[PDB]
Amino acid sequence: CGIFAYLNYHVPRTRREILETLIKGLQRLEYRGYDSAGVGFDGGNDKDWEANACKIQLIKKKGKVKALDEEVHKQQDMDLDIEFDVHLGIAHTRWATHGEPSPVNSHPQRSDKNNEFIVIHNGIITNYKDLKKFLESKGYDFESETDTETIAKLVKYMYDNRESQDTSFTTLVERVIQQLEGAFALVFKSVHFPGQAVGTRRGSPLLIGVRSEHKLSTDHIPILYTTCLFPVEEKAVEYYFASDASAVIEHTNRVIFLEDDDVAAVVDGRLSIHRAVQTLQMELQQIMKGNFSSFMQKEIFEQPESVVNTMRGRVNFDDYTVNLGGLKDHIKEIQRCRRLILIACGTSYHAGVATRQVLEELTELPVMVELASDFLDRNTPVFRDDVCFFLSQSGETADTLMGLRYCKERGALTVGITNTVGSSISRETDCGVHINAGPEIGVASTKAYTSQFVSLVMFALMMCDDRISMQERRKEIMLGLKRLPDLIKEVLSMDDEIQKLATELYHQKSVLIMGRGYHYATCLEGALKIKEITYMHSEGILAGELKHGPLALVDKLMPVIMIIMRDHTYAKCQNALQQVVARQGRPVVICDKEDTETIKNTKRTIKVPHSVDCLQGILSVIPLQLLAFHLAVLRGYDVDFPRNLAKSVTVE
Amino acid sequence: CGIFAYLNYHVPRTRREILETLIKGLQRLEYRGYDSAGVGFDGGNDKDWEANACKIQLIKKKGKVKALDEEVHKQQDMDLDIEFDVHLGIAHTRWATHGEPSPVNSHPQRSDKNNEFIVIHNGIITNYKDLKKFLESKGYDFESETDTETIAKLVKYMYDNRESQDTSFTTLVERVIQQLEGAFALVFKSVHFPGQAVGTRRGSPLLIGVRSEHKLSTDHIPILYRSTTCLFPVEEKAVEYYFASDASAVIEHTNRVIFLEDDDVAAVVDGRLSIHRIKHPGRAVQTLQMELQQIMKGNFSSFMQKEIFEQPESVVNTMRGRVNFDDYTVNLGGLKDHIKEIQRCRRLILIACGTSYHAGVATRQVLEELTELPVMVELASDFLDRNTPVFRDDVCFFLSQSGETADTLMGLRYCKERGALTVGITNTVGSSISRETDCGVHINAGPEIGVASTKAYTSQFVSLVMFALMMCDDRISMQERRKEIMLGLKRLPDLIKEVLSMDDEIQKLATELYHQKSVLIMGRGYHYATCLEGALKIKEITYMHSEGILAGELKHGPLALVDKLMPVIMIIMRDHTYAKCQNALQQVVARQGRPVVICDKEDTETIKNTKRTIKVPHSVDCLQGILSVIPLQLLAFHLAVLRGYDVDFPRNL
Ligand SMILES: CC(=O)N[C@H]1[C@@H](OP(=O)(O)OP(=O)(O)OC[C@H]2O[C@@H](n3ccc(=O)[nH]c3=O)[C@H](O)[C@@H]2O)O[C@H](CO)[C@@H](O)[C@@H]1O
Ligand SMILES: CC(=O)N[C@H]1[C@@H](OP(=O)(O)OP(=O)(O)OC[C@H]2O[C@@H](n3ccc(=O)[nH]c3=O)[C@H](O)[C@@H]2O)O[C@H](CO)[C@@H](O)[C@@H]1O
Ligand SMILES: O=C[C@H](O)[C@@H](O)[C@H](O)[C@H](O)COP(=O)(O)O
Ligand SMILES: O=C[C@H](O)[C@@H](O)[C@H](O)[C@H](O)COP(=O)(O)O
Ligand SMILES: N[C@@H](CCC(=O)O)C(=O)O
Ligand SMILES: [Mg+2]
Ligand SMILES: [Mg+2]
Repeated sequence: CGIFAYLNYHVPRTRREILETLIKGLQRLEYRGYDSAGVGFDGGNDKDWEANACKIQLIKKKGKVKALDEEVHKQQDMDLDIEFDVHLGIAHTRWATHGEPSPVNSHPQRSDKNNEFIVIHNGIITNYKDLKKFLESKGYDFESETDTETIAKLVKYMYDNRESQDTSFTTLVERVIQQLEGAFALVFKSVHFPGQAVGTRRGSPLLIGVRSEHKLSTDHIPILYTTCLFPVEEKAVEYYFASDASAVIEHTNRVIFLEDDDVAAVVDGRLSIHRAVQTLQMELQQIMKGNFSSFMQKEIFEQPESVVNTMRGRVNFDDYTVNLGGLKDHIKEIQRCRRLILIACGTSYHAGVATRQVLEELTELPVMVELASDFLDRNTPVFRDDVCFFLSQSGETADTLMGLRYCKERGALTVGITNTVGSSISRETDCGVHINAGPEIGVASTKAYTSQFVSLVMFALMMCDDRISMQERRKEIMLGLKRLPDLIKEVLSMDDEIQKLATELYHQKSVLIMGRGYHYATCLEGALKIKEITYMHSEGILAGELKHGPLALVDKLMPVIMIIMRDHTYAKCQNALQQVVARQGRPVVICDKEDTETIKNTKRTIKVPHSVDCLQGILSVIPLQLLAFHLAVLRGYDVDFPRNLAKSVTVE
Repeated sequence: CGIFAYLNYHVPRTRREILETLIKGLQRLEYRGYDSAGVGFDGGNDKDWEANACKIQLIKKKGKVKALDEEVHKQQDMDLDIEFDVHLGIAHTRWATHGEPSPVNSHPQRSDKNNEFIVIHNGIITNYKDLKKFLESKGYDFESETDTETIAKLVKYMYDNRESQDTSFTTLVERVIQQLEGAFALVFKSVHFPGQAVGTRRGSPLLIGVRSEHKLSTDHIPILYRSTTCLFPVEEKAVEYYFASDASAVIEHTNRVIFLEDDDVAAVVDGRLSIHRIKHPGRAVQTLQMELQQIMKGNFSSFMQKEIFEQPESVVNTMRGRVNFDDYTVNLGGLKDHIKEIQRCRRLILIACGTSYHAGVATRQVLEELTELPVMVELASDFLDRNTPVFRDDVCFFLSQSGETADTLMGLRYCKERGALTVGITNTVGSSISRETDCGVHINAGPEIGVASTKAYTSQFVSLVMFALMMCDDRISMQERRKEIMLGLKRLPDLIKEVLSMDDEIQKLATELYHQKSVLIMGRGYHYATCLEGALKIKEITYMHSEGILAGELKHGPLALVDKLMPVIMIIMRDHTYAKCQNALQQVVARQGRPVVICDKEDTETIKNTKRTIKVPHSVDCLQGILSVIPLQLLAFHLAVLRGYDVDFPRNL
């Protein structure tokens, strides 16, 4: 679910320049949802733009944004030549987790057949049923099955029952949000208020970009209960409502990050907040594929760089020092606690499984790793002396965020491992670490996993920096981190060999990925990737659990991938490999280069370079990232837009 | 794999009766799986015994015990009518390890071409290579590739180099086991020690059954290190001994058994049983509650079917004497002397493998609710790999039907080394995990003969719930919750019968999935364990790719598998996760999924919007897992039957 609108005040833009800016913004947000899309702009074909703000046009269509960009064009009624000196256009791409992704269920919604109020909504209204009944009794007919329509039919109810003839648009929206429950990020547009936009939020992101060749009046809009942000001397200004910074960085790097219950409004081209204007620390290059055919491919092959950015200014190899600035004012108190709890979903949960063993080694504390959804279902006991970690690339996952607030209520020290500054999880955690992996566009997490991995390793290195007995072990790990980027490059150089393997598996229905110890997480994450983008039925199986049932599923026809690395479980893994073979299995073994024994007795082997036992998981998962990528291409699927879902689960 | 020996001392038995007893003992051990079998007994057709105590005869063969019995009666020269006042017969079923299924590689293994010594073995001699090379250098020729044969040749070497002409049979075996490495359960017989038996074990179970119409000298055999010291009939000599690697082969003759422990050397000399060690303590003669009827299929065509459909009975057996529905009290006898110390611990760790681990997942939430302590559930193999931190105030539970699973046992010893309180949840009296735990509960589900865990899972479930009810018996705020749970247990056996009465509905579902290669089983909360266990059963029994998926994880990736062709089974019960499960259902249907829903009998909302629905009755939320897993037990059973599979035949090792 993404939001984008374009308000050009006294900046002449033709109807083709605004429609091509609305679509260009949705593409920046398409990875957050691509089941449907829509736009809402001014209609009418009058040369004088002032005689057209009373007619609203909605173009919504099923499919990605490319299905909408083609529905906007080749229209016989919309003349794409009218010059608009003041105009407001709202757009929205939708992740349809329920119901059909039909044009009626897409946004912007409408309050009536004449489109007096259209709204784009991100989130859920937890009481849209009671609001739908109240509105149906007063004489409002509903058309869609979404919860967003109860916001459009309600802003018109506050307008049809206003006390004065000139009630500000803010007042109409302020009365609506007072009847809306749950979370929402809204951007309204009405014919009665031509050119005026209103942007309120509550538990959902929403920022306002600004671009103007003229000086701005202030650099800190004062909240209300010498006041508005507007260009000095002249009126030319361009605003960019958006639920993300990627859709705004392309045009400007001056945004206003609203807060919960802040009702922003642009009236006569002046932005006022009812109830900061900072620069963005992002470059446009960070959200571009570059020379890669897909964001996922880029983000996999850039892992040597993102790993380095994660350690930048934090790891000093000349003296073997680890300093995480985000934990400077808390590391001492974290060490007085008695238990570590890692809470996350999906791939972020796998990062905790991947580092659980080393955290237990270097901190000597119990480490519990919990899936957020199940953590909440069970009402897990949490205590004042627990340290609870929350791994979230987006920093907005609903279940992970609920676990955070759950633990905070019980007095635990909360730590965030996030990749999005200013995100809910990052803000509401007591402390934490920004993994500095850069924007992740592909739906499937690749560099986020390995960067979370490295981040939790550095934390462990801090927790034992005062133990004489562990000094040697710390050097081993840190030397491994120094060599890790180049070893990742060595793994990426086997891309062709991985692609060849994919041609031998793309036709199969299932594949079992097996590992243990440090590589339990590897086979779980690999099985998840193959599920998500190739749609093969891949399942991770703890190697030690084969003999207890799952081994019965193995025969000469069942594809099997095993991970056998040079650590303390090598012998146990060799035993599991012998089991798979005795059952007639013909497995592909991800093993170490020097592992001559395995390489000789196995036809298909992916030989990764050696590393420290607690870092090898980073090198063993990358082949599975690549394998899923190639399998998806062979089966004819888009690796950046897998089916049935999108990126970041910000609604439960 | 299977060991059985029968020693009649001054209990006259004919050679026919002896051989029938040996064969009958192996039939109780066939369910373990085997490829070869054989027997060893006194040869010679001279009227009156004793003169026949120098001609040990062997009859071994490759195949089933049936073929062995047929062979036993195909011996022309053999006279089956000779009466024996004293006689020892040993017998064995083999699971080939070091050698191919063959007659020569079958047990018993002999020490020479005249059968001066014979031995039956369960286990592996790791250092048999060095031993074989040594014996050959001393002039001992081998005839088989078995590691067992080294045991037979070595005991004769010790005999050929004995210091005195009257060194005991025990002393010889003591010297043999000092050279063996690995695991072994052994029974020895020799012409030089007629009528005597020596049994010893290390890392493999071995028990002795005893029967006599006369008073026995004791019920606690004292250990003798290197007469009130041994077991025997007091006023008369008549007695019968039964060595066995599993009580199923003894219970029909006697329920008085002695469980041997590692490095024990049990010897029967002049009809008297003593136990020696090299290192007061003693071994107890105890009474098993087991009955022959419990290891028979009865009218069921398979043990899997029996143990699924008898779960109303086994659940009652788990609760018998432990629950009182009048005053709402739970008393687990095995925890009387430890419950108060457990309540002073600060964390629960459940450690297990496979379905036993699922039992922990299935009861984690209620344990957290009623104990209010953190509850960690760990897979034993991974628990060991990570060197999981364990502390003195941890209470560690070990769930194991057999009580012998290697990784669960090693986890038990891991936690004992760190001073943790260890608690066993087991279904095998005398098992390693049952003995070595400080305390525990025998779930009393009866022997599990089927390949897959069916009643053991549900009996472990009920047992852990009963323990949770003990932990909170002093909390006023929880009295009502305890009553709700206990009235649910009261109703539980009848609710199971209700679920089993839907068997016809499960077969229709088995038909729908007959040709399918995958199936996703989705649930959350109390039914996360249900999905995992159902997915394992269908993997183990049906050999199709069934996978359990936590419903709350669908939107994080796995939902990409849903389409119009992927079979899906969703579990939607009426507990606090109901709305979230409905959410997951809408997510699946939106992506062209057409799932079969296991739901509550009176969930009219979902029954009407879903084509096929398995409608189980309602129970307390923390018990529904027992009712919702049974349809998945039956689904796995019927699918395998439709595909021609033998549900009592293990496909893996
Ligand atoms: C956002 C920011 O300006 N970071 C600066 C900080 O990085 P530095 O690495 O020192 O700290 P982080 O960027 O990781 O986190 C910034 C602050 O947000 C908090 N936090 C972070 C993540 C989370 O999930 N929860 C949470 O509470 C941290 O505790 C910390 O107080 O010093 C560096 C200089 O050495 C600068 O290069 C970085 O620009
Ligand atoms: C084995 C035995 O004779 N149990 C008797 C016991 O049952 P009862 O129910 O009282 O106790 P259990 O059978 O569960 O366990 C027996 C003993 O073994 C210990 N133990 C058991 C399982 C385990 O995994 N770890 C462990 O240490 C128990 O702590 C206990 O000391 O009294 C009942 C009479 O009321 C009898 O019907 C049972 O025959
Ligand atoms: O490849 C799968 C995705 O990366 C997915 O598993 C993701 O990790 C979660 O849906 C939310 O995780 P975040 O909170 O870290 O975004
Ligand atoms: O159907 C599952 C199998 O029965 C198996 O998974 C079982 O649960 C354990 O692997 C055996 O160990 P225990 O005997 O200790 O339960
Ligand atoms: N290791 C012995 C005995 C195996 C067993 O049946 O336990 C063999 O292979 O002959
Ligand atoms: Mg913070
Ligand atoms: Mg005990």
